[PDB]
Amino acid sequence: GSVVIVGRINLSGDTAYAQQTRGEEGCQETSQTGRDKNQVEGEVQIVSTATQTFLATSINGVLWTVYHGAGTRTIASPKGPVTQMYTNVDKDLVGWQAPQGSRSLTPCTCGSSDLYLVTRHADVIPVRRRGDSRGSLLSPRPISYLKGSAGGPLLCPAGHAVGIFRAAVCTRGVAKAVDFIPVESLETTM
Ligand SMILES: CCc1nc2ccc(OC)cc2nc1O[C@@H]1C[C@@H](C(=O)N[C@]2(C(=O)NS(=O)(=O)C3CC3)C[C@H]2CC)N(C(=O)[C@@H](NC(=O)OC(C)(C)C)C(C)(C)C)C1
Ligand SMILES: [Zn+2]
Repeated sequence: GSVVIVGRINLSGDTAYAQQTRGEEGCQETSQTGRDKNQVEGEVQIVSTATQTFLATSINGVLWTVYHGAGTRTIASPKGPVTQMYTNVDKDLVGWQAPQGSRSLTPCTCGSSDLYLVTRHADVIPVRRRGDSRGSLLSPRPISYLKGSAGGPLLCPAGHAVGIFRAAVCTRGVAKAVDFIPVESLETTM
């Protein structure tokens, strides 16, 4: 089936919170047909397949997510399934054209290393950048807390996109750091 948008992380106000826009039955139906007529809003979408759920983030007019979540699948849209515009298994990255109604993040040009990871539960987690594709959690969390947030963004203090969350760096079940696709690699892929 297609990947289906089932909610979003609302970042528009003073408070970050998840919203569900489609339940599991409707999601299952929409995945089979590839036809999704629901209104899309925001920069960070919660998405699902038949078997998994994760995030997808709009940057530069593309809705980006991880290959390990989406594989080569289409995404459901008001006019039927939409094929990926980008697929890179080596970077664990896919992208589709961004849905009408979505808002896109701007790629960061700040050169700053104080970042913020947004999870599928609308937790905003500070992250110190530690390399091109790594950042440390200021406060370590069990894996559980981050599971299902691949595809979500790392943002700079100004709200620009710095990367897409890919993997957790763990020791005995605790995530001390994160691995992400840097926005420059998105821009190159482009
Ligand atoms: C580089 C990662 C990767 N690349 C892939 C490329 C292609 C591919 O093709 C099949 C598979 C890949 N798998 C991948 O990793 C897989 C997928 C990915 C994962 O689960 N991603 C998350 C997460 O939340 N995932 S998620 O729950 O949302 C899942 C629904 C998407 C964000 C994590 C939250 C806990 N993985 C790790 O994070 C592992 N850690 C990892 O390998 O650490 C390294 C890279 C530092 C060694 C865990 C599970 C031990 C924590 C293993
Ligand atoms: Zn920035």
